[PDB]
Amino acid sequence: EVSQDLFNQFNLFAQYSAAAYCGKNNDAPAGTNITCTGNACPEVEKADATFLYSFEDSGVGDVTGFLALDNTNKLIVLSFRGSRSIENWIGNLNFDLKEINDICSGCRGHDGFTSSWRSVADTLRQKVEDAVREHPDYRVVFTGHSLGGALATVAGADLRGNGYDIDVFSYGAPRVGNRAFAEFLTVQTGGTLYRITHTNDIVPRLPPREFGYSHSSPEYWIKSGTLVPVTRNDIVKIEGIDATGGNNQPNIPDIPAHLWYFGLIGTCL
Amino acid sequence: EVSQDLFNQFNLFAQYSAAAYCGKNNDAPAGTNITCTGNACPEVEKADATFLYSFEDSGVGDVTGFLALDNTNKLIVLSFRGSRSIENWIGNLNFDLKEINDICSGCRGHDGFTSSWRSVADTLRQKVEDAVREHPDYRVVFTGHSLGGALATVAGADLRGNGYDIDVFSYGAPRVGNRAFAEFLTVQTGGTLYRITHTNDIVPRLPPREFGYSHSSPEYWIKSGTLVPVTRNDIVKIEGIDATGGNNQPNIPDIPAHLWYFGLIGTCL
Ligand SMILES: *[C@@H]1O[C@H](CO)[C@@H](O)[C@H](O)[C@H]1NC(C)=O
Ligand SMILES: *[C@@H]1O[C@H](CO)[C@@H](O)[C@H](O)[C@H]1NC(C)=O
Ligand SMILES: CCOC(=O)CC(C)=O
Repeated sequence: EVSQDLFNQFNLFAQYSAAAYCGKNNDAPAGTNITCTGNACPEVEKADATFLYSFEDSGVGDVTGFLALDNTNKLIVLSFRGSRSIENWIGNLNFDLKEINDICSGCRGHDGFTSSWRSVADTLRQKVEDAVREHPDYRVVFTGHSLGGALATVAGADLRGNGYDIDVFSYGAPRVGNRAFAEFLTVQTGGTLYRITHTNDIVPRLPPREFGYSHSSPEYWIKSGTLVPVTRNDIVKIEGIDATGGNNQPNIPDIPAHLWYFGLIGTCL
Repeated sequence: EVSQDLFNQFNLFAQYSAAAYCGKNNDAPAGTNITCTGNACPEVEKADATFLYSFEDSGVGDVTGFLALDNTNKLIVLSFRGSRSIENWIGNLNFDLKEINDICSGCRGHDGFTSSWRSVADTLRQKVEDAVREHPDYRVVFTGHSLGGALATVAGADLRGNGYDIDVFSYGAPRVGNRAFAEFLTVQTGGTLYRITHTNDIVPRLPPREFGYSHSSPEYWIKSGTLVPVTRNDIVKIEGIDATGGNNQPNIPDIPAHLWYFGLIGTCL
């Protein structure tokens, strides 16, 4: 169990993550009103949420998402969509760690992700800062599903400590680095990271710990089944880097579980 | 609003339909249990249900589905899969009728449906009859979603009146023919036919009345949101051939609402 307020927060951002796939904005003009096909993001629509900046396949990592202004909830939101073929993306997924100490002393992160964000980070970091200035009392949030989960975490750890707090809600995001980094994201100030996992989902389990990867604490694990609705009594906050008894169990994984984070995600109807 | 019992029957066959897709049926040993991936058919798995005859691309219209024995609910189920790609299927839908007086007089049903069914009625009726025999007490039920529900209203009135009753549960099925044929199913006996519709489902709106098509009565219409759970109150009964109030209203049909009958259907996570 977690608070209702936190539950609402998790649901709302699982929907922002989702919109990264099912909103019709691949080229949509900044200013339009955010919407999704297949009831993928209702709480998002209900709100006065508009696009500020949309974006596709950006630079070296082929990165997509959008930057929104939510006047109802007073949010500046940056969303990272995941792969358009998550089953693939999973099979192609190397476990290569590149070092990154510009971010943190000794921290070893995934080569792939880190490389992709770093190659876009400026053109965007400016864009957030822009709105933070435009709306100083608005909370800045980054969110993402699967891959997009991985990114927003990175972009998160990488942009805080600059003036405004940056919150991060990742859904079924994979490991991003070594026990150093795990710790950096576990304690780091200037924001809070909400790492949400569903059941056995197969991504929060890769790359493996065998390969030097570790998971930051804590973990909000959704116990409810795939396709089952989520209540605040179905989430267990799991404490301690790489704790078990959450998503991280020795049991057999699943790929659908990935696509069910408080609703349909990583795919559009 | 339906009774709790009917609801359970609706949910059960909605899942047997999904199972025509998300099961790992293909051709697998007769006598093997039934299971679906992505929690597409929990209630079916929950039942002591096994395959009796699987078929992949049988005859003229590459007909696909399976014949199941359910000792828990005492059923002989014949589930008809819909198209492998429902967008391309809707798109290329051919609208030509063809007589089928040997089902009923002055009866013209969609050409390709009737023709695909026809090819198999002999290999199929033979399996049903075979199972009806061992399990005389068991209730025979035909079910399906989309092109699958269609093929099941047509093997429906064709194989009816032959000793055993045949119930038909259809999930967002298209019109299967001309009005002489509409009126028939509406009041044939030795088997009720529950035609089910979800909000603005695009498929039960084809072919259109314009091309000489009629929908039978009554209509069980789920009016709850796409990806919302269904309660007993979200189902409304709709009488009158080609009546309106359920799915057959004048507003934009949605393809997504076609994929949500109680549980994700016509697509597998
Ligand atoms: C944008 O949303 C507002 C409600 O917040 C609505 O009044 C307005 O008509 C919408 N405009 C567009 C283009 O969607
Ligand atoms: C299949 O289900 C039946 C009854 O539900 C059970 O007796 C049998 O052991 C099961 N077999 C497998 C492989 O699940
Ligand atoms: C098991 C296959 O699932 C997927 O890859 C889902 C998707 C469209 O991304």
